Amino acid sequence: TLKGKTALVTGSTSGIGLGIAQVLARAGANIVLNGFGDPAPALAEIARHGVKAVHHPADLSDVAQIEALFALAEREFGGVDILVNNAGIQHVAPVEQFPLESWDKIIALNLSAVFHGTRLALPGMRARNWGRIINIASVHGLVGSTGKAAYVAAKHGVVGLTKVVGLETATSNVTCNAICPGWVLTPLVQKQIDDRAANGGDPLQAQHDLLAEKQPSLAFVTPEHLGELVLFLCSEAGSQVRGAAWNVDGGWLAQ
Amino acid sequence: TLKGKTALVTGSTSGIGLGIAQVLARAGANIVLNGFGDPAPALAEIARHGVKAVHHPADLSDVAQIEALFALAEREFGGVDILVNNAGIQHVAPVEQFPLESWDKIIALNLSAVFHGTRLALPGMRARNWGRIINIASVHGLVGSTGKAAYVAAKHGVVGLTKVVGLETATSNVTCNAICPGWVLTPLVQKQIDDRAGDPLQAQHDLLAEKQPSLAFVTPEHLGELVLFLCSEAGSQVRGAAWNVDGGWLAQ
Amino acid sequence: TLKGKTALVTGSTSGIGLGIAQVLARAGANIVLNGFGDPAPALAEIARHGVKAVHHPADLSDVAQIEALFALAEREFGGVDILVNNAGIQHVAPVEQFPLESWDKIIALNLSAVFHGTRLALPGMRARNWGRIINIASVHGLVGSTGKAAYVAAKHGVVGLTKVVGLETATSNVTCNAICPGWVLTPLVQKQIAQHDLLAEKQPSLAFVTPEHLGELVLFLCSEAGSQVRGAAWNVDGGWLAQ
Amino acid sequence: TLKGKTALVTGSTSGIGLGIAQVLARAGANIVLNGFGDPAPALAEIARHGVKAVHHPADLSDVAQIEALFALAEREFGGVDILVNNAGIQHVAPVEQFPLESWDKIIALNLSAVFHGTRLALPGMRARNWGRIINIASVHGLVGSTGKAAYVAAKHGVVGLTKVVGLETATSNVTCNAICPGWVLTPLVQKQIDDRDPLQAQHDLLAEKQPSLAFVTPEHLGELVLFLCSEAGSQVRGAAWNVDGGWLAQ
Ligand SMILES: NC(=O)c1ccc[n+]([C@@H]2O[C@H](COP(=O)([O-])OP(=O)(O)OC[C@H]3O[C@@H](n4cnc5c(N)ncnc54)[C@H](O)[C@@H]3O)[C@@H](O)[C@H]2O)c1
Ligand SMILES: NC(=O)c1ccc[n+]([C@@H]2O[C@H](COP(=O)([O-])OP(=O)(O)OC[C@H]3O[C@@H](n4cnc5c(N)ncnc54)[C@H](O)[C@@H]3O)[C@@H](O)[C@H]2O)c1
Repeated sequence: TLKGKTALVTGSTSGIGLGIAQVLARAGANIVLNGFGDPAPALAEIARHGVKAVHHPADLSDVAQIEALFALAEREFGGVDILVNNAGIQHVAPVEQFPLESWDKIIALNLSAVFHGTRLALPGMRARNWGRIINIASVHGLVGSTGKAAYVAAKHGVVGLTKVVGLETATSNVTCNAICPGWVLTPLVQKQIDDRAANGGDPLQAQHDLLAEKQPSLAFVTPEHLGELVLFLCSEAGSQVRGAAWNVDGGWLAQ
Repeated sequence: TLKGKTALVTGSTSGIGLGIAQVLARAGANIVLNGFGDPAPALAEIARHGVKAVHHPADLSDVAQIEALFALAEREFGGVDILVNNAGIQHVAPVEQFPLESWDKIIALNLSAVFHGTRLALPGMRARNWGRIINIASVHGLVGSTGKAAYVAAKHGVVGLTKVVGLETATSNVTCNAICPGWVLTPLVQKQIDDRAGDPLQAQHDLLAEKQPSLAFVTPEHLGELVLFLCSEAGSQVRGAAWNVDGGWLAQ
Repeated sequence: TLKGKTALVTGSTSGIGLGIAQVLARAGANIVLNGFGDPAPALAEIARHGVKAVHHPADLSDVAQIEALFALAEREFGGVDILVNNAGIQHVAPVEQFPLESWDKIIALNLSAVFHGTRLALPGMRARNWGRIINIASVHGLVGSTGKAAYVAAKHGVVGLTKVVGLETATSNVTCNAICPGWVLTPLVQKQIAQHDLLAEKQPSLAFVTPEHLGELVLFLCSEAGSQVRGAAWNVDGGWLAQ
Repeated sequence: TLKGKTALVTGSTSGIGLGIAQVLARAGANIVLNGFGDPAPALAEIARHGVKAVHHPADLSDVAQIEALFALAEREFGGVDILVNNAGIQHVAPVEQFPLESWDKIIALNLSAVFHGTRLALPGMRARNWGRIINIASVHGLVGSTGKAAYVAAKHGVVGLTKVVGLETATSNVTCNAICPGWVLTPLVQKQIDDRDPLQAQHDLLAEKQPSLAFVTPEHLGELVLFLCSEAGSQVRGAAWNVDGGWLAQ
């Protein structure tokens, strides 16, 4: 189904990114992995699927490090057919305590890296007259939360960016869309659970409450489910999906 | 995949609903077809996928004929697991010259049929702890165009109603969502095109340019495959959403 | 600033209706009032402003009675310059337990009436080269809540209709917009109700919007500065749509 | 209306910010002007109204200069009651040709500056138990256009940011909202028109995006901000109100 294609998923070392990479590997795509931490588990999980993978540790804060990432993709697999711009970080604090460099570093990773990713993958997709660009935004690309100045700004930014690219690619076989998940139980969310449990004391309760306050299904979204959505978007049935931000969020945006 | 599930698609004797019912039949759902006209073609298109199908000709602005249509599904299949509220009716006029017969029918078929189909389907989906309600709304559930007062109101209402049902069923394995298509290649839109003694592609361009940046049609089959996706487990936490497939229509 | 203009405000015997009516009448507009319950309190309040107050009790779920409300405006005044489509009800029930007549009634009042008002007022506004049609929709014309199948559908419809009319009138001096309030403290809210409980879940400011706020925004849309606000749906809501 | 108040408008030596300043001065607000060029026709346009105006030329892509802007407001006025984040820069190119310094700079001025003005203005607004923060975003906070990657990302970022701050202040007498204009008749735009029948050129220009074929004016915008500033704006929180001649309706 994706046999012949090369997907690059940024921040695929854990979480959502690793789940999406796994689902694309299962569909037959060769895989360029990226992110910090030990790359071994991710590479192991991908190789189970019978598909080739490499990993580059590029810090996407750093535009030159993004360029080296894409160039390893060029050299190892010939180019990127599917780019999933997923790598992202979170920092919680009132707007007037919001650390100036967390502001900077969230805009860097969560927004600018998405543009740099796009600008580097897009010429080869247009040349090859097929491509998919999927940006992992968030419900926070559509609405705010308290404490999330930087991330909401960045995510909104991605949603808008998605529109521009989806529009500029419209007359080609390249599409660009965003997936806006609600809560997924990854390290990035566990951190928030831990912080909420810090005073008081039940991590399981803090978990429920985190979820209950925003997410009426009371159930987390799974990386696999988001990987299957990406796969959807990569099919022919996604050919006229362009510039869209599709939420998978257990009701978060419905209210 | 959908073996053992019953799907009811309204407006499915031709065009969109037919295209969607076909994808669900191929996935292994039994089908309740519905609509005006000779039901023979659509029933034959479904049967060759090795699935059972029946048809009811319910006029969807008549509550009774809707209740008749659901009684059929009940009495053939035990009820509906997958409900696709799909309705074809458009009328174009400036609002002050918009005929009242047209406003009422458009509201009845495009909006109120969705509430009736829903209230009739949902007790069964809850009891069975699994259901999918998928509402085929439109880009015009999210923006306006000139001359389309009734249509835009109805489709916007569907997108709102989707969110209520979506929230109401959120703690269950029943979900409700809307798909919001731009220009879709229908038999009627095709007619409009081959209306040309001499180049059908430029016809298509001229049609789509204003609203649809891709200059290319969404197909009934692209829509069927998204229905199908919404019905997979990867659809489980898609709730109260309104997903556009529109060639870029809503991106500008 | 609206002297010698006529405003017809639906559902203006009471509440948001009456408070919008007051602001317009204060600004100098003659007022056609509407609704149930007894209009003398309303008529004395709008006339306290020294502007002609005239009332019709039409049930707007009835098309013929909407036309008789307008016929009055036409005969007292030579027609409507400002249309405020405000009349609205509510029923709370889960969709599968939602009464069929409540669904039909909420659709007719909360949506169809707005179109009927619109199609009745607009020709006179085009002909006289100036008009405002302002729809009181709701937060629920942008997001849903549980129990509000009919209401959410009707107010989303109003928001979409507003777009169509906003676009159709975009090359004239007539504009058409919606205001989308959150919780206002009114009998039809105090129904739902202490109050910092009903507010807490939905409205982060934990404070009510007032009909006077809403009336002032109406005046703003009626002014020269609303001249290029068209087909918009502007929320007044304590943060409800921000999250 | 605003006698006793201080309004800081960024990008106010012409165009939109100046229109907005003039409307706030007419209402009685003291006025801190910011922006490039000669400040004199602007400082005198506000003096017409009998309020105090000071100008600071800060480059809002430089955080140190944003902070000196707020320091100056502090010293001359005791702080900002009304903050209007208006300054905006633009560059048009397809995404894959989008110049990297142009991406950085658009994000800096049209997005990051809004963060910085906010975090500086808000402590004082809170302390005094009253404030308004109004971000002039764009319809490009809500939709995209071709060629505008950076401008659209930034203005979206503004609209999201505005939601967050309108939520974090929701239980206070500080509100934060966005105004999203379509095409505004600004000196750059006026020179676009001049270069192209003035009225045909206007219509040829607005036809695609703005149904009314007519401009939003700086004046109209000023009057909205004044409205956001009244008591009837008190429960408007985290909103993005479009003024666009029908741009977002379609
Ligand atoms: N979990 C959620 O609820 C949620 C919801 C919506 C959107 N998202 C988005 O999902 C994305 C992935 O998040 P997650 O929850 O899987 O988080 P995660 O922390 O589990 O993983 C983040 C991934 O990004 C990598 N990464 C971190 N900084 C990097 C950098 N500078 N350069 C390159 N790679 C880097 C990490 O090594 C890791 O692979 C993020 O954009 C987040 O914004 C998450
Ligand atoms: N109340 C809120 O929290 C709030 C929030 C968002 C939107 N709104 C909207 O504001 C509008 C006014 O509601 P409100 O709070 O003042 O409620 P209200 O019940 O206090 O006033 C409603 C008015 O409409 C009139 N009316 C009722 N049914 C009518 C009918 N059948 N035909 C003609 N007139 C009729 C009533 O007689 C009354 O004068 C509604 O459309 C409502 O949806 C209110």
